[PDB]
Amino acid sequence: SPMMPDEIKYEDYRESLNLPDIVANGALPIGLDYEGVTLQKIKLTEPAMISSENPREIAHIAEIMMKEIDILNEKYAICIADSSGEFKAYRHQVANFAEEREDIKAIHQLMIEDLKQREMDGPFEKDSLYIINDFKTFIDCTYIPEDDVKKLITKGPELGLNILFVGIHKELIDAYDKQIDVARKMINQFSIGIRISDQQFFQREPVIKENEAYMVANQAYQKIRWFK
Repeated sequence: SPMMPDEIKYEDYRESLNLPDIVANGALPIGLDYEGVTLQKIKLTEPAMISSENPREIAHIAEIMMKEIDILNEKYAICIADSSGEFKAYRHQVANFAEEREDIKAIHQLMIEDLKQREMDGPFEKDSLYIINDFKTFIDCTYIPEDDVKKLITKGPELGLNILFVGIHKELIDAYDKQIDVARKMINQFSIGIRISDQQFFQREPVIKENEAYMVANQAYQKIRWFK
């Protein structure tokens, strides 16, 4: 009957669980579940939404996501639309980093041109990985049509184009912006850093503590803790 260790540091599990090899095989190792104390992963082969109730937790999410930056760049052309700043520490280590309004607007056109070329000419040698930090502001800069969001989510993965959406839960999942509603209904992979009782879209439920989240997929959830 395994139980969660007092501390679960990324720097230790990286070695004992060979986490760089997890990234090399197409997933981000993010933490352990409370039920089985087994490795939890965000698949880089389908979209995901990663939220937290607290803005300081977004900085930690970014730190864990980007741990194996050399393997990520080996496998992916990475483009980050970061309207908030939590990914700035990696701005020189991705193919494209956009933080100004006009540069974020250009990411919309880039994503569509990327998807189009992959459909016409076939997937590129490296997959494309778009990380959108603050989808609400991304929408404010791009006015990306809901049908463009739909086609990127539905067609992208089979063509080698993937998107990860990161943000505050009330600005990312429980917002009612049209494109957010479309994304949350089509995506089947979530890490939610807030009580299910404290959110709208999805025994007294305990408080969500530091680094804790619910992994949500297939109409089911599991409480986890992200690596430290």
